[PDB]
Amino acid sequence: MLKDYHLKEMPEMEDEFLEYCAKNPSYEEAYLKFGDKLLEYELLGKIKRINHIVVLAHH
Repeated sequence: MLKDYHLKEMPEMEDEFLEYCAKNPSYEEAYLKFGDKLLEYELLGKIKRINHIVVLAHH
């Protein structure tokens, strides 16, 4: 609609992470860029890691 500037709200972005995880190679970059987001989602069951890199776990 209107022209927005630099002003943006940052509540908690997480679907950004969840679609970035489709870049399975270098899962380490998707961890370290975000932070503890990859750790918790791995322990949860949105993603998993077991092989060498991350796999998606759409349940």
